[PDB]
Amino acid sequence: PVHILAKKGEVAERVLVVGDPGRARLLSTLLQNPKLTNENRGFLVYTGKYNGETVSIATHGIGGPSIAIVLEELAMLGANVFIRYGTTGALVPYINLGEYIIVTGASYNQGGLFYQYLRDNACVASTPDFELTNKLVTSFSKRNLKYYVGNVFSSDAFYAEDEEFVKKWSSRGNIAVEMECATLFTLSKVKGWKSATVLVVSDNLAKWITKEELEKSVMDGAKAVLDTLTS
Amino acid sequence: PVHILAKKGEVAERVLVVGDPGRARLLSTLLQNPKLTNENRGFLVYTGKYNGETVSIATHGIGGPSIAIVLEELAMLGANVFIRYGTTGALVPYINLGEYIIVTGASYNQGGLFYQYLRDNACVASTPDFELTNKLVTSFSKRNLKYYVGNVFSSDAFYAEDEEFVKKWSSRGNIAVEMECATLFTLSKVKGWKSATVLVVSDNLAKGGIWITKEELEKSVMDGAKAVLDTLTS
Amino acid sequence: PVHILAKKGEVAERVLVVGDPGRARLLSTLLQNPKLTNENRGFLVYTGKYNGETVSIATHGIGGPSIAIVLEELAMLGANVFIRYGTTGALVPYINLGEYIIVTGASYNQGGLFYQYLRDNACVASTPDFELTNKLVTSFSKRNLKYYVGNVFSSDAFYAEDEEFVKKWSSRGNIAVEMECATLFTLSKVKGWKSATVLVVSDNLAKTKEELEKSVMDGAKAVLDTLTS
Amino acid sequence: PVHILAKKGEVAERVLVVGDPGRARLLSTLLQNPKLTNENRGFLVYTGKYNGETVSIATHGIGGPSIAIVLEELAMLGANVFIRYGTTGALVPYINLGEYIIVTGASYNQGGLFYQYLRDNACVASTPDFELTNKLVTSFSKRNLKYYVGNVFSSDAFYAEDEEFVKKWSSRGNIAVEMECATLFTLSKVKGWKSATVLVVSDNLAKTKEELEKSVMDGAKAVLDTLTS
Amino acid sequence: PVHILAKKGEVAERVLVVGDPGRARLLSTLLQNPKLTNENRGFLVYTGKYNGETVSIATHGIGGPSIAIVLEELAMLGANVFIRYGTTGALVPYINLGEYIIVTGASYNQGGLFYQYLRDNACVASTPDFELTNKLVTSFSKRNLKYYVGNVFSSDAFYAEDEEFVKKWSSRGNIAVEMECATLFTLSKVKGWKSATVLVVSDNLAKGGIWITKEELEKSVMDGAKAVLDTLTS
Amino acid sequence: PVHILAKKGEVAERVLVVGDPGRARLLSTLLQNPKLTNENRGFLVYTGKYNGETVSIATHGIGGPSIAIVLEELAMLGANVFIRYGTTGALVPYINLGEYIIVTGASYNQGGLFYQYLRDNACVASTPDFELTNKLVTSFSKRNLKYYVGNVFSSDAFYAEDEEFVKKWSSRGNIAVEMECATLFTLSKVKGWKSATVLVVSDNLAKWITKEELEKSVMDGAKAVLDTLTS
Repeated sequence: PVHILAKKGEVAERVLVVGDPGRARLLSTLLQNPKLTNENRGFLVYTGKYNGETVSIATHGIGGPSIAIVLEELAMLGANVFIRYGTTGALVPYINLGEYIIVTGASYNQGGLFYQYLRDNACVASTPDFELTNKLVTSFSKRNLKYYVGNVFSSDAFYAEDEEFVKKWSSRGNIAVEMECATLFTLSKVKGWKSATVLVVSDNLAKWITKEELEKSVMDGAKAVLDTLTS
Repeated sequence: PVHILAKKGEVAERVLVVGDPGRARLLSTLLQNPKLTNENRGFLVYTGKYNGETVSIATHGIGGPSIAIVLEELAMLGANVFIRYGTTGALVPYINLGEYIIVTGASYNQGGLFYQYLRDNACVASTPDFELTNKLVTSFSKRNLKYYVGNVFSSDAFYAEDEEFVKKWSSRGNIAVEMECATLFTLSKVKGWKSATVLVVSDNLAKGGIWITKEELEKSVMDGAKAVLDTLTS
Repeated sequence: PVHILAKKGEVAERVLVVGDPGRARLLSTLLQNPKLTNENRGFLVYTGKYNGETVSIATHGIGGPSIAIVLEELAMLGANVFIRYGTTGALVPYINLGEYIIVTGASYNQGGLFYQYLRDNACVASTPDFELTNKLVTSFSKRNLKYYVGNVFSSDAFYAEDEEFVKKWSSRGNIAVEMECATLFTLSKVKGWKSATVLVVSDNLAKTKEELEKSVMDGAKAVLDTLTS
Repeated sequence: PVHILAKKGEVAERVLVVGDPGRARLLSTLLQNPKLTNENRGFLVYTGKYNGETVSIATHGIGGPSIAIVLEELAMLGANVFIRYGTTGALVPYINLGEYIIVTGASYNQGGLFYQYLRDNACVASTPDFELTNKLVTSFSKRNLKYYVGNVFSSDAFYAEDEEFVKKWSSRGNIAVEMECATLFTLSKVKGWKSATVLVVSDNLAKTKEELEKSVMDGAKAVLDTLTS
Repeated sequence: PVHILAKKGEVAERVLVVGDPGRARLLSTLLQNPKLTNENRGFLVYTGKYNGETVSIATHGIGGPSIAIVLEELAMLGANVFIRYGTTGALVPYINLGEYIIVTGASYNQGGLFYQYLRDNACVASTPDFELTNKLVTSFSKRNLKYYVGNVFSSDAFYAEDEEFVKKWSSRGNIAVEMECATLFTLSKVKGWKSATVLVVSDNLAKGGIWITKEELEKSVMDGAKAVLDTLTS
Repeated sequence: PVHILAKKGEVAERVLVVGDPGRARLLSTLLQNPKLTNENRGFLVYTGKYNGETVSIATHGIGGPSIAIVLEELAMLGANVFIRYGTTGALVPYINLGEYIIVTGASYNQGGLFYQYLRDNACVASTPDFELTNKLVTSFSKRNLKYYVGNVFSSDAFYAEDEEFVKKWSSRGNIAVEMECATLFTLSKVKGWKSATVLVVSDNLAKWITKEELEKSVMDGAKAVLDTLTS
């Protein structure tokens, strides 16, 4: 590896990946005896225990290219189970802020990364591991957390303009929008890794919350994700 | 509806769709008082009772263009829950004939039908209804049937040649190949229908030697059908 | 062949293909001593004689994927000449219902089937066999049938929406729309089969049952003449 | 028109188009009282009579972009019937140098010109006018000229490398390769022009100057007959 | 070489390529002892002296397919430095007729010629030789000629209709439109040739009212030509 | 903005963007009175003076999606001149480690980000600002720095496998490989920003160096870039 400078044995098999470095650190406090195993290029990687199991919490930055690089290196260091945990903008009105979304599939625009990996333009099903996603569902319900199940659209251009964004993607079976799921799912399915994703709705593009309520929402969801990784 | 000619209220909200009209007829015998509600253009459709619940079994033919037409007209006639039941060929050497595959997504080569519907080449997630697929899983394990869970590649060219067919598709997360799932899944997400699929392994491209007998297969078809009908009428 | 379970030699070298099983059975009435050589998966195939030639009438269902499968297996059974006969919707106001359209080429949207067969996205000329199409012209000319010669658009999504459908495809040199010609022609070109197509206009997207019936039947006779021409 | 500076009415309604300026001048010798109606940018255009009809002979240079520009402006000048006459390389071993190929369709690779005109990537049927191609058949038949009927591949890169060129395009139903047919046909279909094409085989990619010359000239006479048919 | 029929050593290493054969002839008069080295298929090629240095002026016709053929045969005959000189239409309202545009890159709709050469649809950087373009800049400012520097869109369809043509291409960093630069630039990078381009604004699509006189333009053509020839022979 | 939390007036018009947060900080010492104006999501943004001018040094992370987001927000805060400064792998043998590459164009694979921004698949010329790139050249030469001028290929999948990588991209006019230039150039040309790029060769895929020599190389190049931004 060349971005994640941790050494083999400092990265657990089970990994909770987040886009923000500040969140990884913040969430590292939910672990027993948290240890910073990397900080190169800003990709903070924490390792510790939870429910008598070794778990890592890594940063993947923003975008397909970035997370693809982080997954590849975490895997080279032993990781083979990934659960992305982030925030997202909902594409449907009936979903409120602070509630969660367990991802079942990712729509995406063809090209770049996908072309380079898939070697052609075929639309390979971009889905998470079935077992692991069901385990996520069981966890969130066990903790009485309000969650919705559906596909998301993984966008590459946050600021690109599209006058029909919400209608287009919502009418295409997508209930929210983020940026890494398509790369995570497809890359996982190719490399043989088990992956899933849970998102915190921080905005509704089709229809508010305090910073406290949100972090509380992020915290509750994290315990559910961490439970699943060690279940 | 110009292909399926059924009157008002002949098609049920829940529908088991198969490609073979013969299988549709054969499976209609598991229902109570099965009545033929359409036979136009060869698309046999039966409506009957199962566990005291009303369901329909319809023929969709082969290929996306065909199943799209059948699904669109069926929904027009009142259907909104579809469970495709058909045959497939495994792409992994660890799956035996007669066993079942519960579809979790569908890969596909874009263009054709998708372009006309999506108005562009975006790769929209082609997945089945999450809940419904779980019901099928519960149903199949409750009837102690051996099944695997994963994605399938929906081919449009049965006889097209590809020297790397198996390694390509199985390395892309697909454990089997069939021809209708991508269209069913994607079309469903757009129109708002609840769909899912269960396939019976009739061949294995990762081992083209083993084989199944007429009765062994048909027995394997009947078994799965009951599980599927339990789900549709649960 | 896993779909068309006809015996080898039980399928004529010359075949008239139609999308609906009902029509294949109805048109078999035009053969001498018609025999059902297959009924698997609803794909009815009848084999008999017309004039001094053995001829088959096969069903291909709806859609490129369906007709490709049928074409492939009929060939493995000895078929090398195919003439598709079906219904279609005109894209121009000057063609009346019941009139015929002799197909000269097919427009299509880049697709999986073409990609799987062609291996890339080239726009290969999707045309019928030149001689066969001219013989059809001669045949429909002899029986004094009103026909128009032109290209059609092979749609893959019957119910897909497009507010400019008629204008877009008619200004692109297409006078009608159906669903199997592009697959037929192109596959035929790559495989070496001689193929052609004549359609009966059952609708005009720009503008009686006996009206059609007789139209269908008369057309079939004209086609069978050509097949045994 | 900024390229073909011919006066309106100085271009016949029927036009024979060739890629090389030398040939257009050489074939004008076949017209009655030939007049040079344009020579701008090297695009020589001659107008005269053949039989009882006014006919023009225009140059289009090499490549889709070039012939589209010429076709567009000739039309703005009154042309609606175009017959391209050029050289070509066979993709099959059974066609001899000097023999002719009457074009039935053109295969092409998705491109800018097609995209700019069609507005999307659909594979629109790129074929000649059915009647015009049959008249050419009749004409080359009367003058007893050996011709073959089929599709060609319109390449955009003469020197682009492809170790499987011959096999790829010949197994896709193409018996020859040239560079302007696809543009001609498709543009003609969208614009409403009647177009056709006959090529003289000057090379075989699978297998005397007077040999060709006479071949060229004889072909031109056959084409002019058709143009004034 | 089947299009350009010149003997051994008739084409010079440095070459000024124009699309119009007439302009090629007209510009050959600025050379010393200009000799016609080819006229086959209308592609006039002249070889002569400028500032005691040997250069050639060749015709390439209209469009990428055409210029590709001419460039490939010329290089075969010994050429390896190309400077295209032609006309263009501005896409910005601040550029007047008779002024010049020194090309820094070329936009294009993929497919056709590019696919056959690149073997796929990657968008390879279509740029001119950096050094050579700077020489042209020095040359033009040294002759006090008004010029702008930027990218151009290489169209394959002169008469294709587009209701948003100008705003689309000018909003994408293109200050003009022509038909050959993309092919020249991209082909050059692949074969290893040194290329560049200078265009004379003969029209402005952001203001289709103003206009230039025959002599005013030809004078503007001759002026730029000298600057270009200084560069090729420097 | 939502990623770069700096306030309007804390981001200069002139900006030196780098992929690594640690480099931005390291390079901030070349400024007069450096001030950290943002650290949200790990995108460190420093502002200070150089040659009597206000300059910012920002982090853009890895990948088109990431840098596109950072440019968009820096611009919303006043930035309109960007010079990317990073490391790269050379595609040609004659270039040695530690030497520099002034970028004149970026090749890229179609799709994603480009499709979303350009609204179609056209290959828009992805080039830097002509003036600014020449000024970069003048700077590097004024400091006797060994540099090469050419196009680079902006890859989206660092770990994607391609057996013909080097031959393919080198024979296509590219002398090096990185990941952000195509997005930077094209996005700049559309938004009206003036951009350029200079790269440090840290590897040669077609044919070594110490960490000291490299940082020394990174430092020398930075002074040249900073000179250009204030020239």
